[PDB]
Amino acid sequence: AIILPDLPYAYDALEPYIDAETMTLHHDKHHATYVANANAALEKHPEIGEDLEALLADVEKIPADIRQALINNGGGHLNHALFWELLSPEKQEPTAEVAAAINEAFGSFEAFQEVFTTSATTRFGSGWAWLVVNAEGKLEVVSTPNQDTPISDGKKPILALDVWEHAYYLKYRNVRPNYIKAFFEIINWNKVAELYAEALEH
Amino acid sequence: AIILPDLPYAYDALEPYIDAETMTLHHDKHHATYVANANAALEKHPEIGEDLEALLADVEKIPADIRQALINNGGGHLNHALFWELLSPEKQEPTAEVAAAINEAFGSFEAFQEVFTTSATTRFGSGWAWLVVNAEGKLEVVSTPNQDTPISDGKKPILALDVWEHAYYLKYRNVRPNYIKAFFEIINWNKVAELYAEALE
Ligand SMILES: [Fe+3]
Ligand SMILES: [Fe+3]
Repeated sequence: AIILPDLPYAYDALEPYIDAETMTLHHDKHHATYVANANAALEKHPEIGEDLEALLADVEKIPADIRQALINNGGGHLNHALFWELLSPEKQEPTAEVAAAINEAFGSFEAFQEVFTTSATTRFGSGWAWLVVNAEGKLEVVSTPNQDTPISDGKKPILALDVWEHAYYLKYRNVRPNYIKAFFEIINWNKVAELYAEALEH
Repeated sequence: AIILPDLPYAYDALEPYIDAETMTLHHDKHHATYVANANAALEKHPEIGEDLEALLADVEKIPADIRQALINNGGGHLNHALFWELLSPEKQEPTAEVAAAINEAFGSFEAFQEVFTTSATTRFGSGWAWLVVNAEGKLEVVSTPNQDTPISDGKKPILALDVWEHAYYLKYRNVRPNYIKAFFEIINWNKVAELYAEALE
């Protein structure tokens, strides 16, 4: 069964940039729901196993009677599990490997930050902004709706920002640009590096 | 230009069911932004006029360059303008013909409320739950994503509930069902009636 992972840090470890109340609800209610619902789907189809990264890579291969349920809830699990690991109680900067990759794709960190900020800001309705490795090993910024993940498009996420209103409304209310700015103070660049390196390996 | 309508009641008129801070943000920030973005789009195309209901009923006739922006922001304005009118600061009950139509269509009001509540809770992500009069003059519950409106599908709304998290999160947090229950205390049934009568015309 899919298990709800604990946060890597205290509920208040990302203050003042994300409030503890939001960390609490976000993890203990939202993410827990996704996990429950993902487990309900998977239990109908024990034959498919519980490797959600692999299952979500080709959604058409998921059995039709649980396909949207698994996309939405298995995707909600994957995305939030990743999100928590990508947040750091301590300030960081991109490691050399990642900074070089960013410059290769976007020219400069400032350009990347503009592009990713824009992606996060213009996502209409619920969704996520991502930095991903494509099948050629090169970086892209993309956003997705609801709990859709770029894994389903053959991409490997290295950075993820939740832009559902639940992720920011208690502190930031309508002002999602302030939330997006705040995120850049709490990125776990070392975790981005790990995911980047893993994406190149095979 | 599209004008932001004032609320029909004070910001705190729906308390304790909807908090004032939400009403204020929702109207003054969210709906205002939809209006501003809708005007920015229409200003590129003055020759199309500003009849958003007509424009959104057949979106394939809004120019392509502003089509999505007008769906999202034109639709955000129409949906929110309707929603403020559908809320009542004192307790109302269904009018007779609307009650009867609901019992014919749904069995009982309690079943209708269940159906509507299911639609509202299962709308995944952002969107709206609706009671509409379809092309046959028949009642249907449906949900839509984002700011999509059933008028784009030839359906006439008589009840609408915003289930974007901005509409409920400050008070209800994750518990969208408690917000939906609260809505049922604050429906303007008189408005529902007007809308229903117009749909059947
Ligand atoms: Fe979330
Ligand atoms: Fe709204």
